[PDB]
Amino acid sequence: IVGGYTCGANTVPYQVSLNSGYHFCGGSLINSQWVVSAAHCYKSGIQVRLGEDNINVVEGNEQFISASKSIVHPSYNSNTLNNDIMLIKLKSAASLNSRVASISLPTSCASAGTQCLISGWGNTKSSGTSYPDVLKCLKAPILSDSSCKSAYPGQITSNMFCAGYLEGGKDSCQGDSGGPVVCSGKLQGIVSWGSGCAQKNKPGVYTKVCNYVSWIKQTIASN
Ligand SMILES: NCc1csc(-c2cccs2)n1
Ligand SMILES: [Ca+2]
Repeated sequence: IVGGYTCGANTVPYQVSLNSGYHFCGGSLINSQWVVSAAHCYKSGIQVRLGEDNINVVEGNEQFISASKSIVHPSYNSNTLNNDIMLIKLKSAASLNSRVASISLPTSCASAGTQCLISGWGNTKSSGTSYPDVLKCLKAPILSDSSCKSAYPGQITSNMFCAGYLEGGKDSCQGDSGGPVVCSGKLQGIVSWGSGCAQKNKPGVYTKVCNYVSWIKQTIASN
């Protein structure tokens, strides 16, 4: 997250870190057994780390649970990033509590102008590189479809929205991918892509979660 703020330990209780020897992506806990992330974060050998604040120090609220199964969306295209969503099932159920909690799925799509919270352990610089230990947060609005398309001609599908600041300075970045965009207590986005971070006229692009609720529910119901 570039241009954000320190969230505070365990104030984003649905935020998980995906670890394969090291943090590599975010995700969002949606029930005691299942995490939402980005399909471009797929790999084998994932350990899900819940209850994290400083991802390099054991602080006492973590739960580490290995994935039993990953399911990439049926229509994911890794060239266009269309349908950039996957589900990850945990080998055992997380203990839910005030610091490890699931986030509700949307019941309708959010509109441009809605305020949201984006969070993650990604890079905090727009030139160069610095990775934080503790979780970073950014409040950002959803941008209109039309400004998102004009920002990225030929690349925004109906399964994507933009959020952030056309002026630049405040955005998600590398290592945030797969993490949450939560608006009014609902998971409306997943950190997906952009062109650099925090550049003028290049806001972040996010997977539009409301399009996937019936796939998420039916997948959980049978897996
Ligand atoms: N600035 C939005 C965004 C989200 S993930 C991402 C990057 C991935 C790799 C380099 S940068 N950028
Ligand atoms: Ca920790």
